[PDB]
Amino acid sequence: LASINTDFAFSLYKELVLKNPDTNIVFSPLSISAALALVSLGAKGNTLEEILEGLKFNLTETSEADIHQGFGHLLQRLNQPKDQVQISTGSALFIEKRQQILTEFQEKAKTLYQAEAFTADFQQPRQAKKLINDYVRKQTQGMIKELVSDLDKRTLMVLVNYIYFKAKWKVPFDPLDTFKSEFYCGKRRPVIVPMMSMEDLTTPYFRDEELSCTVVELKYTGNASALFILPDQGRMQQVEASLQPETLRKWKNSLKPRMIDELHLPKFSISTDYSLEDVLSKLGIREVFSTQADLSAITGTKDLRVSQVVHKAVLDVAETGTEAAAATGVKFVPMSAKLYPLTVYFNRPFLIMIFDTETEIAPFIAKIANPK
Repeated sequence: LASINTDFAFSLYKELVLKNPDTNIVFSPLSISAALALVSLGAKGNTLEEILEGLKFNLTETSEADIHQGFGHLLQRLNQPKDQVQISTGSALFIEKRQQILTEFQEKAKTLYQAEAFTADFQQPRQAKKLINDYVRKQTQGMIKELVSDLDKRTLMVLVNYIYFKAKWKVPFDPLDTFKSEFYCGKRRPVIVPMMSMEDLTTPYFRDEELSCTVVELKYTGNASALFILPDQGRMQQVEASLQPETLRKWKNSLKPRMIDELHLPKFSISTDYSLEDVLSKLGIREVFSTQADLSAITGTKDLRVSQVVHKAVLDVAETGTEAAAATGVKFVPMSAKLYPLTVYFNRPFLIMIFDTETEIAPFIAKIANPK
């Protein structure tokens, strides 16, 4: 399941980069997969089959029922605060007023995914826009306030999906060590950003000479970790091309505790909005969006199809973990005698993957092209 989801993650990543070159990317392969699996609960025939296979499942080896129990158990576990890690996630369907939603589907949606399907009047855009955003504002207790822009009048169905998280570093950054540093973003003008830094960090490290990148794992205090991949100068495109579950397995097998004499990591809060129909079509999920959609297990008719899939991911990196630390005064920084210090400075584009350590599923995958 971890491997299936990771394969989906990297497939999606590549399609997203192709769409948006040289830009920050942040998404959840976990939450996106869960939202699409929620739709597959109401699908049948080739509509159903294409969703599950686009998610990288092999249906000769895996049951549709196991797929829903799989994401089901995981999501029931994750939004629950445990050891100071909270991965907050949710999905919802909004269906045009003309159509009825079957109680059977709604019961399964709540049971398996803690999700609901609501009626919306899309013929009145501002009203439907407000209904969706109000729901997500309530659900996230203010964390996401305006998930959706101007929706088309002809919308039959929008699938809505979000993720954000809170966690604390095993080794926090001292906010007094945060300083303004240049990030080499390849822009016309220099880009100066808040740079966190620490010294004498013992953390898992791997220098990958084949792929010309450095891999540093930073642990959170709970069952979670952040993997930071820094391609060598010039080597981002090649590292992006090499992303496959096998490469990730290699990195994870090859990590060893190392003493990093100085670490520089940008402090940032990046949120993204994706309308995912195009990239999902490129992954072979197509019928669900088409006139040939079978969503008869949602409506009891063949009139429904997914019009939009909206995904918002928020990733924060700061001194305490996801949360910024308050700073007072001025710190004296003495130069070390240290002769051949190991330094790792994330001041050019890098990639991040956040892992649930119990399963190795990645709630977040990101490329930080510019953290400003």
